[PDB]
Amino acid sequence: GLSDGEWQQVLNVWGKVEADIAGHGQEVLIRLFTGHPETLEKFDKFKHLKTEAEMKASEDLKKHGTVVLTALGGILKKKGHHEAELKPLAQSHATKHKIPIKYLEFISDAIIHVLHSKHPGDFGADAQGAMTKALELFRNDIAAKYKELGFQ
Ligand code: HEM
Repeated sequence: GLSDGEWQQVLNVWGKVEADIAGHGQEVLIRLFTGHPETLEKFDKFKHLKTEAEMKASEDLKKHGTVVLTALGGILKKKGHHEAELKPLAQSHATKHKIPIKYLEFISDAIIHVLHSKHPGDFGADAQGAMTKALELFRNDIAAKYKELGFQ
């Protein structure tokens, strides 16, 4: 649960992502895959990528980065009222993609990392705190649906 002050910070930070959604999306996925190579194995269409150069040169990775961040952004803009938006994602990720919640933790931290990297000195403590809380909320609501499904 975030205050309106914190949501305002979240959506302000998100304005940065939206000025270049593909670049941000790409770098988030690269940070995930290089930081936690086991995550790469969940994507049959990215598992072929072995090097970060190949990742960087992949237009399809950028495209998926756009899909992922577009979805997260739509969820963030709901300011916590995202049951309708989140439920199909939780279901697809638990039942089809089989993504354990740990990996959602991974990508959460990766987003924080990328924002600092692309906006050094421009991602303040208050903004990081708000964004972190937002991603925790997201994760926690997914986790609840995972439990429902008995998914580990
Ligand atoms: C902020 C977190 C995430 C968001 C917003 C998100 C969103 C999405 C969306 C919208 C899709 C396409 C629709 C669907 O299949 O449901 C998708 C597909 C997929 N996602 Fe996620 N995702 C997230 C995190 C992750 C993570 C951390 C992993 C794995 C480590 C992952 C693995 C996959 C896979 C394997 C697909 C199918 C890709 C394909 O074959 O086209 N997702 N995701």
